[PDB]
Amino acid sequence: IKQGIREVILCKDQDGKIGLRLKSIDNGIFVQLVQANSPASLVGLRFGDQVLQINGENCAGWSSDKAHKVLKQAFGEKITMTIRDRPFERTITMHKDSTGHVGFIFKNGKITSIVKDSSAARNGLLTEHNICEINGQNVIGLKDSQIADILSTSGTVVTITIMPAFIFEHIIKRMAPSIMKSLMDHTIPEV
Ligand SMILES: CNS(=O)(=O)Cc1cc(C)on1
Repeated sequence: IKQGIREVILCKDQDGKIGLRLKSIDNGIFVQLVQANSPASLVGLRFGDQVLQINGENCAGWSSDKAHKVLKQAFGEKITMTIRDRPFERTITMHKDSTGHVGFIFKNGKITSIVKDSSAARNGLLTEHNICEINGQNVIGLKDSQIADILSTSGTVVTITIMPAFIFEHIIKRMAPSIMKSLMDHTIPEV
């Protein structure tokens, strides 16, 4: 969660795509899906990110639909965006013990308990929070087993980005878990 507003410059691909779906939330506009191998994944857009401006025009109060139209009607050449970094999320750094545990239970990407005298507990991890990212990789809609795999194959230090479930549920409104398994970019960023 980078403290402030940054600017990104996008460029439609050969197919006129940027790779983005956006959701209206509390009169802001927020990133709902980022597509693998897309302009939006290259420039580093993330689920949860707020779009402040599109080409210098303010997004406040737009509907998802208007946001999507604005994007279609734009000269592919160069689309600027003003981004606030994942405003609804926090990042929690934890350390695995010698058993390789951090100390929580989660179900359907949702944390549901903290284990006494874990790092998770020492670190104030919260239940009723959806796991958005692990070690900077988006994990939304992967099966629980594959999240365990990512935690299990991780270094000792584990960084998790979480979002209040009521907010999370508002963003992904009416989506299958396997929709986002398919569509959401789950790669480590290129350098
Ligand atoms: C895969 N379909 S989508 O338009 O790209 C994102 C979305 C929004 C809602 C509601 O359900 N899915």
